[PDB]
Amino acid sequence: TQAQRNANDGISLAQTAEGALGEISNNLQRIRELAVQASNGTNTQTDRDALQAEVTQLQSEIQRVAEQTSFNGQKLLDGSFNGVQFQIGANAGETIGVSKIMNAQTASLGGSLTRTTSTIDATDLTKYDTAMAAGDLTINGVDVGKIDAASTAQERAAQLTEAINRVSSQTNVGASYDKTTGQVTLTSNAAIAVAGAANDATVAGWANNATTGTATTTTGINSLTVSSFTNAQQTITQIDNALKDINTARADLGAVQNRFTSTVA
Repeated sequence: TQAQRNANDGISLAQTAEGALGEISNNLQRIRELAVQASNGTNTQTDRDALQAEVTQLQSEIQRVAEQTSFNGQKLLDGSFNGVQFQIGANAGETIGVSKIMNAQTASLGGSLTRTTSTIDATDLTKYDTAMAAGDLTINGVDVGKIDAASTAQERAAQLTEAINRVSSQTNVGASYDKTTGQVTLTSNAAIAVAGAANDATVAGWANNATTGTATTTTGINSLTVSSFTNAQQTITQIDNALKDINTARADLGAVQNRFTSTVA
């Protein structure tokens, strides 16, 4: 009958959303495994960079499923799906519906996070070639050790990222160097305490300051990285929140599917 055909479509739409959410969830699990790997402190910066490469392709796959998943031309997983009703009964207004579906876009997954971040431009490292010795920069009281004496600002930015990230898992401060913006960002769950013998942001990126960083709030997994131990630990936490959301979106889609199947029958 027509009611039956209406409700079957409600079924296929639910099944379509639920499948695509399962896809997203499996890619989230893959990112999470990569973040666990990135939280192996023996990793080099270059190791974490290659992990991040994989992380961004997985993020790219989640984002396209989130933005493309559709049923008969309605996007299901981009936040635009506010629910739909289907005429089932003998009179008008006798409907069953599918409820609204979560925004599964990477800018949304996992909800919100506030952390401390401090960002510098590599441009500002105008003494990239004043060598740093052991004790010149400390992060939360932890010596990041000696650094040669660099040849481009960029190189000092990369050396700093590396130095800092070697002690990341002890200081709870991790660095992330974006070669697109030319920026190195420190992130932490608290103020970053910068000290040492150099006291020159022009050599060491950051000058002495017990309260380095600004509290910053993000939503989703798309600004998160596995560039350091600290970054990766944020990534795991954020992804556990996303997985919890998807788990309940899919239970809910399971339920409505059941309800429609029982209605048709």
